[PDB]
Amino acid sequence: MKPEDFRASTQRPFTGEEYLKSLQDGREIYIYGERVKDVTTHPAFRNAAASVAQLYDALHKPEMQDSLCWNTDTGSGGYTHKFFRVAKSADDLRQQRDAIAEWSRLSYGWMGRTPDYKAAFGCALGANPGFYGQFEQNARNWYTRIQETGLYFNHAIVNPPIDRHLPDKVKDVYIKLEKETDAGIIVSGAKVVATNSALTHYNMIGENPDFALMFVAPMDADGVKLISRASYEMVAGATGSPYDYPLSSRFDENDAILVMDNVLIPWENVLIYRDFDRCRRWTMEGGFARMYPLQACVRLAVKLDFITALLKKSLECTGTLEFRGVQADLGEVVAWRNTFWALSDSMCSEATPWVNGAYLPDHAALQTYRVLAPMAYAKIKNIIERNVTSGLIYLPSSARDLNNPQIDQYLAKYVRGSNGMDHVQRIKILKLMWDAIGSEFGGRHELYEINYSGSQDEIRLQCLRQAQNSGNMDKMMAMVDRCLSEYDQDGWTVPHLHNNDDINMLDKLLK
Amino acid sequence: MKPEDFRASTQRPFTGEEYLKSLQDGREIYIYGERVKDVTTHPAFRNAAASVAQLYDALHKPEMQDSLCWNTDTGSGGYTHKFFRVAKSADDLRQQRDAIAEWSRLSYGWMGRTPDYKAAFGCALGANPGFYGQFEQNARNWYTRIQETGLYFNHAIVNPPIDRHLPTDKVKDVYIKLEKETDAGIIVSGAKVVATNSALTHYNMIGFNPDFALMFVAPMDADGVKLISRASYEMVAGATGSPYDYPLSSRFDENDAILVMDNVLIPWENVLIYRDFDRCRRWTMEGGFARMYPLQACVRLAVKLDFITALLKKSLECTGTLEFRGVQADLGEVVAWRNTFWALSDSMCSEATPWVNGAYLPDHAALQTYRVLAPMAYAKIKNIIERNVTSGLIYLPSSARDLNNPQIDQYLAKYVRGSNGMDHVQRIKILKLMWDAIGSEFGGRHELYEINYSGSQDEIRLQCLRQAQNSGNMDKMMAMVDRCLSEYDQDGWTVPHLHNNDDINMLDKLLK
Amino acid sequence: MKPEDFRASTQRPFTGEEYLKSLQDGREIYIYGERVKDVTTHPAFRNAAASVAQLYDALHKPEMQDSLCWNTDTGSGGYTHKFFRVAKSADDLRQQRDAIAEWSRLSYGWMGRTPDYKAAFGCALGANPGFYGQFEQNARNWYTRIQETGLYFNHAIVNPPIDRHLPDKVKDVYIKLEKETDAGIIVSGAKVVATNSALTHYNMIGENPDFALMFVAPMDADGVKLISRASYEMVAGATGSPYDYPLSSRFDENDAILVMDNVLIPWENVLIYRDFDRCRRWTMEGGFARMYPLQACVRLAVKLDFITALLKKSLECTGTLEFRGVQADLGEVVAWRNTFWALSDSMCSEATPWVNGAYLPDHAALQTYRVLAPMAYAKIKNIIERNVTSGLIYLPSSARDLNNPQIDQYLAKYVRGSNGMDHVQRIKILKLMWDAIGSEFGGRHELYEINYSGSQDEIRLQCLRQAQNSGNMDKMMAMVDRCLSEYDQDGWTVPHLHNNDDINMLDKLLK
Amino acid sequence: MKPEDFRASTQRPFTGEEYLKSLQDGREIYIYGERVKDVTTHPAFRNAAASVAQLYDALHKPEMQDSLCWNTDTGSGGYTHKFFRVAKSADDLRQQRDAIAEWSRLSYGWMGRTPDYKAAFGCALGANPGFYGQFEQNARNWYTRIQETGLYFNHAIVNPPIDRHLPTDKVKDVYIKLEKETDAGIIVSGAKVVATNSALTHYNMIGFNPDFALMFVAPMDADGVKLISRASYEMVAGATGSPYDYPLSSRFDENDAILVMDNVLIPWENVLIYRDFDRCRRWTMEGGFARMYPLQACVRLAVKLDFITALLKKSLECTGTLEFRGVQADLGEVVAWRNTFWALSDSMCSEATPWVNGAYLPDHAALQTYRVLAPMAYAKIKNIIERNVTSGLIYLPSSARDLNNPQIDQYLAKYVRGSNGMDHVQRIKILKLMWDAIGSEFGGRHELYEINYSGSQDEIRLQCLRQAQNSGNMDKMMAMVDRCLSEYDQDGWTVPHLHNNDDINMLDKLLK
Ligand SMILES: [Ca+2]
Ligand SMILES: [Ca+2]
Repeated sequence: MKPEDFRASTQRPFTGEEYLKSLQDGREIYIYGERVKDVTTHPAFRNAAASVAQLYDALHKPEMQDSLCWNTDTGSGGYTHKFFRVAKSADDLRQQRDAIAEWSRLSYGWMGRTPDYKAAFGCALGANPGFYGQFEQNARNWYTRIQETGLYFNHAIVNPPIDRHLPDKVKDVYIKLEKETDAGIIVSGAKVVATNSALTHYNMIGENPDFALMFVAPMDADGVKLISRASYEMVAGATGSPYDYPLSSRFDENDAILVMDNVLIPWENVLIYRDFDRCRRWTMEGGFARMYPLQACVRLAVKLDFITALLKKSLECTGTLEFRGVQADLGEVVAWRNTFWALSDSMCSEATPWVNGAYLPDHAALQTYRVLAPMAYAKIKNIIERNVTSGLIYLPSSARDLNNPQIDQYLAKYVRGSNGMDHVQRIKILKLMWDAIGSEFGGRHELYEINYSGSQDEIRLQCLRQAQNSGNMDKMMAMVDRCLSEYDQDGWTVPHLHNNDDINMLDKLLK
Repeated sequence: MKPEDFRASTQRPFTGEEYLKSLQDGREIYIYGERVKDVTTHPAFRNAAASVAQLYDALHKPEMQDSLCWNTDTGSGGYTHKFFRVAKSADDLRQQRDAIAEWSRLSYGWMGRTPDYKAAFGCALGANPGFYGQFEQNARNWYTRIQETGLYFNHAIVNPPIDRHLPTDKVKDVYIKLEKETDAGIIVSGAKVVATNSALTHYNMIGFNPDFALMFVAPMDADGVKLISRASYEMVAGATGSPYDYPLSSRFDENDAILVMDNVLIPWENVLIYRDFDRCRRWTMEGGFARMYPLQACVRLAVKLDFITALLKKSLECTGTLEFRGVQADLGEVVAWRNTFWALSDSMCSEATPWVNGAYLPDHAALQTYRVLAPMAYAKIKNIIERNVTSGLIYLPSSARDLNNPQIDQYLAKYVRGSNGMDHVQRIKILKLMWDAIGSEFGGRHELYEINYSGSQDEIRLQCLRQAQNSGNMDKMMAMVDRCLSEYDQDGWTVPHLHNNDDINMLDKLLK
Repeated sequence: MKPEDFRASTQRPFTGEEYLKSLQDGREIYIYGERVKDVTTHPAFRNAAASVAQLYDALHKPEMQDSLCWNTDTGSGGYTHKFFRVAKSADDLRQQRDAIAEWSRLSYGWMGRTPDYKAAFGCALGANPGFYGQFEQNARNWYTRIQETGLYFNHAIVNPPIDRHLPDKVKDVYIKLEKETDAGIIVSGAKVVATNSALTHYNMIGENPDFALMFVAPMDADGVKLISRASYEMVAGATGSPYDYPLSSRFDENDAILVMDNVLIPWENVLIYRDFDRCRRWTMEGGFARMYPLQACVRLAVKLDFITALLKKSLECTGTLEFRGVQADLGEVVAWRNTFWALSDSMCSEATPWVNGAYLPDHAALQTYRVLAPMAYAKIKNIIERNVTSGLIYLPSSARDLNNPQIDQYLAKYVRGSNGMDHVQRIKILKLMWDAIGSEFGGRHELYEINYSGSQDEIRLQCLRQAQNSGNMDKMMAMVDRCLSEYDQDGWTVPHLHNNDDINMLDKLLK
Repeated sequence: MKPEDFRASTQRPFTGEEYLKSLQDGREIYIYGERVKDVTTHPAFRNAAASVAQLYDALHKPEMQDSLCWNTDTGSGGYTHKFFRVAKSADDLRQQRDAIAEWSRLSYGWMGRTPDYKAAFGCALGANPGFYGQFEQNARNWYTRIQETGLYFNHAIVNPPIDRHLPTDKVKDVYIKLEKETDAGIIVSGAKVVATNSALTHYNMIGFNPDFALMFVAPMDADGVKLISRASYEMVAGATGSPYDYPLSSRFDENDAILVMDNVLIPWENVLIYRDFDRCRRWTMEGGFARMYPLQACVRLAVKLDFITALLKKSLECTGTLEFRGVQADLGEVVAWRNTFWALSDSMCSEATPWVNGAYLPDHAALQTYRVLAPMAYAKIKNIIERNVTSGLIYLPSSARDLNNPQIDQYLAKYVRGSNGMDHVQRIKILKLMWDAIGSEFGGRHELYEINYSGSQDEIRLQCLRQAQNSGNMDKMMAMVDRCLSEYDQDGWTVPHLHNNDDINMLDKLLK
C-alpha cells in the first residue's frame, strides 16, 4: 500500500489522522537496542508524530486556509500547502514565505525538518524536469504526487566516516550502485543526519560512476533501516514532565543514521543515474539549493520571535531588565530576530525568473542567511546564558516539587517573579527557557543551527562563489576599477579635482 | 544674498559650479590656527568641495538624471533628487533607495554626510507640517525651499562637554540657549560638536528651562556662526602625499568640526520649535526624520561595502593568498555582510507603512537593525582585511615619487610584482587604495565614524528594543510564547493531541 | 554526633568510607517531590558521593601523599591536604597549587565544588582571626577543625529573587536574624546555587543590621533544608549508561536552593554579628576572595587539559584534523588551556606577605582568571561545536545498540574512526565529548563557568577596582603622566628631540 | 670602519652619541623618491634615531644601570644590557624580563624592534655555537661582539612577492640566493620585506637548490645593501603637525622597509649556515632564537598595555563616561588583558628549563600563548577604546596652532573642557595622545603590526598546537583522557567505587 492511499480524498493532502495511519507501515527503526513496532505509539516518537499531524490538520481548517493553501496546478481540482507548488512570481514567493511561517508557528520554530522543507525539492522537479533527461517523466510524476498528497519527504546527504587504514572496504561505505536489473537498481551504503526520517514517507538520496546517483527511497522498502540517536522525547517523558521539558516532550526530531542494505529502487524512483556531469551540475542547476533556504530562514525567524519574547519574559522574572546593559543585550537579540525576517523579505522582493515561468528567491539573501545564522544563534545563546546569571542553574527538579506542599511552601516564598508573577509561572517560564538552550534538546538545537548547511568555511565559500557566479563581484569590481582609473602615479586623470603641485612640500623639504 | 539665488534657473537644483559659488560667502571657518579665506580654494577643503559639486552636476546629466531625479511636487514644473520629495508608496521608497545608491557611488560610499542625508529632514517638514503649530508655514516653506533648490543641509546634534566642577551659572552657558527675543527673531548662543562637513553646507538644523527647548535653521554665513575644524586628511595627503598614495583622503575627507554660535540672530522664518519641551521630547518619535534618514545611511554603507568587498578581492589576488581555503572563507564572510545591508534596504522599502497626509515611512525595525549591525560588521570586516593582507600593507613604498625615480623603480619592478601577474605599479596602487580605506588617518576616522554613527553601543540596542515594544512587535512575539505556555501546566498537557507521560514516567517506581 | 567523630583517628582527615558514613545524618533534602533518605545510596547522589569519597581516600595513599599532604600546623602531629593549611611563602602556594591539581585530576576537572574550594575559607579564618573581634576564638577553632578533619564546607551566597510588588514580606526572603538567645541566634531565609551542598558537612552563610551576618550552619541542623534541581546522575542512570553519559553518571554536583527555617545557630558558629562595617570590609580584608580563585583557576586548567586532548581525539576520529583551519582551531584551544596554567604560575610566583606570616596569591592574576574564564569557555565550546560538524548529532542512542548484533553490524561498517579506531572506541570518544558540552550536564557546566563568580560587568568592575586599590593604576598613570610632561603646545620639553620649526610647512602653505 | 670602533671604551656598549655617529656611514636609504643623506638629521628618521640613542644612554645612567645591566661573561671586565648575555637560570630570565621592561618604558611600549629584540639571536649563537659546524667560531665571535658592544641587530625574514606568470628563470632571482663563492666570501642577491627600523640598525641577520639555503650577517653600510622606505609618520607629523598633535608618531616611528641586496659581498666571518637545507630546516627548532625572542615581545606589549590602560582611564575621566557601569566594565576588561601579558611573562621565567651548555630557555608554551592571544587582545582593546570614546576623538581641534591663536582658543576654553575639571589644553592633549595611539596612520600601522607580528592567524595557532605535541604536553593531556575512558566500557564501570545502573535503568521495562 502507498502512503497516499490512506487519504479518504484525492483532492487534498493528508489530514493528521491519515498521516498517522500512513506511518504504521512496518518501517525498520531501531532505538535503545530494540526495534520500534509503531512510531505513532512508541514513547520516543509519538508526540513528535502528533506534532507533525497537527500541521496536516491545519491545512483543512477554514480559518487557516487563506494563509496556508492554494489550489494544485495539476488540474486535479484539489488544494495543497502553498510551498508544495512552483512559485511563478515574487508575490507567489511572499505568499509561500507566509504559509511556511504559519506552519512553523505551530512548533514555535522548533521543528526544522517539517514536510515543507523538502517540498522545495518537489518544486525543483516540477519547475525543471527536462534537467533529468531520460528521467524527466519521473521528475514530473514525483512533483505531482508530492504536491497533491503533501507527501513527507526528507533527505539523507551527509556521508558516513571512512577508516583511512582499511584496504576495497573503503568504496563500500558510501551509497553505491551494486546491480542494474529490469525492475530497477540495487543500492547499498549509508547516510548520516537523517533528521526526523522516522516520521517521513520517502527520503531523497544524492571517478567511479556507480557513486553518481540521485533517487527516491520509501521508508518501508526492504533493506531501508534507521539507527536512532538518544530520544529527548522519551527521556523527558520517563524522568520529567511537559512542565519541566515543554519543548523536548513534543518537538524532538530524531537525527538518525539511514542504512541501505541491498535495496531495490524501481526505475520510477531514479532521477540521476551513473552521471557525474548531472551530479556536479545539480547544486547550481537543480533548483533545490536555490529554494530550501527560504524555508530555513523563515523557520529560524519564527524560532527567534519565540526566543526574543521568552528572553524578555525571563528577564522580567529575574528583575534584571531594569539594568541598561541587560536591556542593550535584549535589544541585540531583537536586532538578530529582525535580520532574518528582513532577509526573507529580500528573498521574495528580489526574486528572479528561472525556467518555464518559475521564480527563484534572491540567491545572495539565501547565502547570507546560511553565513549569519550560526553566528547569530551562538551569540543569542551566549547573551541568554550571561543574562540569566543564576535563575536557570538552580530551578527545582520537577513539577512534583510544586505538587508537594512541604517543598511548594518554600518555592512560593523564595522563588517568586520580580515583576509580580507567582512561583509556578516564574519556574514555568525559566524551565521553558532552559529547555530551549541548556537541556540535551537545547544543546542539539545549537549544534543543528551552527552546522545545518555545512562547515563555517564551506558556507562562506558558497557565499563567495554566488557573488562571483551571479556577476555581483564583477559589478563591485567595476566600481573599484573606476576609482583606480581616476588617477595614476602622475596625479588625477579626471578634470574636476585639484592636483597637489601647488601644495606638495616634499621637494622644498628634501632639497 | 540667499544660496538659492546662485541658480540661473528656479526649475532645478544647483549645478556644481553654482554650488561652489554659493560657498564663497561670509562663512567663518578656522583650521590650523588660521581663518579660511575661501573653502573652494583652501587646500584642506577644495577637493571635498569639488566632490560634492560632482553630485550636483550628476543631477543634470542625461545618463544619470533617470535614476536620480523626479519632478517637484510643488507645482514649479522643475525637478529634484528623488530623496528631496516626500515618498507616497513603497515603490517611491525603492526609487529613492536607488537614487541614494547612485549618488553614493560617486564617492564609492566614502562621503557620509552628502546633501541627501538631511534631505529626509526637509521631507519630515513637508509630510507633517502641522506638528510645528504656529511654525507650520515655516515647515511648509522650508520643505519647498530644500526640495526645489537642493539646499545642502546638515546638523550638529552632539552637545559639547561640561566641566562638572564649574558653578551652576557657567555650566548652562555651554549648550544652545535662547539669549533674547526680538521683533526680527531670536538671539542664540552655545555650541554643537561633530558638525561633519559643515564647512561645505548651506544651512544647519540645530535641535535638543524652556530657553534650551529650541529647533531652528541656521545659515552657515550668519554673523556669529563659526567652525573650528579638526585636522584635514585632504591637506595632509596633498602636502606630503599624492592621489596615488592617498586616493580617498585626497578627495572625500568630510571635516568633523565644532559648530560655535556666538549671539546669532535667527529670523522668525527659521524657527521650528520655540521654548517647547513637549514638542522637543516628541520630535524623535513624531517628527519623521529619525524614521527616514537611516534609509540613506544603510544604502551609503552598502555602497561602501560593495567597494571594500571587491577591493579586498583585488588585494588578495595581488598577495596570491586568495588560493587558500581560509582566505576565501574570510572574503566570503565580507560578501555576506555586504549582502546584509542591501537586503535590509530592500526590506525598509517593501515593508514601508502609510504615515500622515499620504506619506510613507520605511520599515522601522529594519532601520534599527541597520544601526545595531553596522558597527559590528564594519569592525569585523576591518579585522578580516588586517589579518588577511598579513604583510602587503605595512611595507608599501613611501610615494609615487619612488615609482617616478628609475633608480628606486627598477627594484620595485623586480621585487614588488602582483602574484596574479599585475605589474608593480598596479599592485602598489591597489594596496595603497586598501590602506587609505582602513589604516590611513582617514581610514581610522571612518572606523570611528561607522562604529559611533548613531550613538553608543548600548543606546542603539536600547532603541532597537524600544521600537519592538512601541510598534507592538514584542506583544505579538509574546502572544506566541503565551500560547506555548497555555498548552501545558504542572499536571500535564492542556491540549488533546499530545500524550501524557503517566504510562512511561518511572520516578514513582525509582524513588521512595 | 559531630562529622569528625566518624574518623577512627584524630591525626588525619576522613577516609572515603568515614566521609560516606558521616553523610548518613538525617540531613533534610528534597528531589523530585520526595525526601532523600540517604545521599550515599540515593540514585541522584550516590556516584557524586562516591567521587568525593575517592578524594578523601587519595590523602591516605603513600604514592600520592608527597603531592597532596603536609603535616598540620596545629601541633596535633597529624596530616592534611596542603590547601587546608595557611600558606607562608610563594613556594607554599605553588605546592598547594599542585595539590589542588592532583585532586582535580581525579574528576578530570569536572567537580568544581570539592572540599579544597572552601578550605581557602578555613585558611582565611586561621590567617586573620583578629578581624572577627569578639568572634576571634570561633575563627581559630573553625580553622583547626577544618584543617585536622578535612571538613567539607560549602557556601550559599546568591540571594533568592524578590517580588517588587509585595508589601514587610520583602524583608523576610533574605537571610535575617530573627532572635538572639543565650545558646545562639535564630535565623531564617534562603540562598540559591548551593552547589553540591547535599554532600557537605557545613555551609558558610554570609540599613537594618539584622541582615549583616556571617555564620557556619551544619547540614543536619533542624530547619536546614535543600530543594534540589534535576539530577543528571539519576537521569543518566535511569535512561542511559556510563558508556553513554560518562561524566553525568559520576560528577554531577546538584545546584540546590538552601532553606533556613527558624534555625538555631550556636554562638560558637557566629563569625560576624549585626555588623555592616565588618560585612562590607570582609571581601577586601577577610582573605577568602583573595584565595579561592587559585583553586578555581587550577580546577579549570585541569578541565582544559581534558577538553584539549578530548577535542584532539574527537578530530582524529572525524579525520578533519588533516585540515589547516581545523588544526588552527585546536591550536587556539591549546592556547587557552596554556593561559590558565600560566595564570596559576603567576598567582604563586608573585605572591605577597599578608598578616601573621601568611601569603596571598597575586591578586591581579585572580581577577584576570575571573574575567577570561567565561570568554575562553564559551569560545572553546563554540570551537568544538563548529569542528565536530556532524559526528556528535547522530551518535547511536545507547550501549544497547552496540550490544544488539543486528544494529552493531552496521555501526562496525559505517561508524569507524578515520584514524583506524573501531566503532566502539569512536562512539565512546564522541559520547564523552557530547557529555562534556551538549548533554544537560554539559549545558549546566557552561552556565556554571560563565556565571561562576558573577555577572560579566561585575567581574570586569572587580578587575578594575583591584588595579585601582593595589596602586597598579597609579603606576600605569605615572608612565602616561611622564609621556604627557615631555611636550606641550609649544613643542618638546625634553632636549634630546628635534622640534619641527625647521620642517613644519603650515605657515608657508596657509600664507 | 666597524660600528664598534665608534666607542671610546671597550668596557661598555655604545652611548647615545656614539650610536648616532655609527649611523653616519655609507648606508643607502631611499624615501619619497630621494636618497637619505644622513639618517640622524633626515626629517623622516631623526627623532626615531634620537629615541634609540636614549636607550643606549640609559645603560650608563646610575639610576637605571642597576635594572638594565650585568657584567659581560666574556672576561672583558665590561658591562652590557642583561638580555645581551646568555641566561643560566630562571632568576636570570626574570632579571632579563625586568631589563627589557625598563628599556621598553622609555618608548612607552611603542618601539617594537629596539636592540634587545635581536639580542636574543646573539644569545642563541653564544649558547649553542656547535650547531653551526665549520662556522662555530663565527657564532662565538658574533656573540662576543653583540654582547660587549650592544650592536643593534635586526632581521628581514619575510620573502618578497613572486609573479606566478613569469618564467621559472625570473621567479627564483627574487629570493636571497648565492651568486658566487670567492676567497674573501660569498656574493648574494635578492630582497626581504618588512625590514622594520633597518634604517637605524648596524647589521641585519638574513635567513631562509642549496644556493637558497643560507644564513648570514650583513652590515647596513655594505655595498649593494639598499632600503626602500614606507611613508614616514615622523616626517608627516613634523611637516603638518606638532609633538602636541602627534606625540607618538613624532618620536617612535619604526620605518617598515624593503631590504634589497644587489651583488653584496658577505665575508666568510659573517656566514653562519652555508648551502645547507638540513641546518636551515632545523634552525627554528634547534637554533634557540625562536625559543627566546617572544619573551622580549610579550614584555614590550605588556608595557604598551600599561600605557594604553591608564591612557583609556584618563580619556574616560575627560569624557565623564567613567561614571557609567558599562564603561567601567569595558575599562576592567582592558585591565584584564594588560594583566594577562604580565602573567605570561612571569610564567615564561618561573617555568624556564635547562637547554645546552648551562643555558636556560623561557617556558615554550607561554611564548606560543603570547603569540596567539596578542592579536585578539590588541584588536579587542582597540574596539573597546573606539566604542567608549564615542565623540571625543573625531572632532579634536586641528592643531596646537588653534590653542596658540586667542581668537580660536577662547572658544576651546569654554566648550572643550574636561568633565573631571581639566582645562581644555589638558583635555585635548590626552585625547590627541589617545588618537595617535589608535587612529593616526602610526596607530593604524601599530594595529597591523600587533595582529600580523609573528605570522598569520592560522600559522600562530598551528605552532601553538605543534609545541603542545613536540613537548610531550599533548601526550600527558591524552593520558588523562585515556584514563577516563579506561574507567568504563559498554557493559558499565570497570572501577569498583561506582554504582552500576542495573538497579535503576528503566529501558527494559519501558521498551518491547
Ligand atoms: Ca561672516
Ligand atoms: Ca654605501
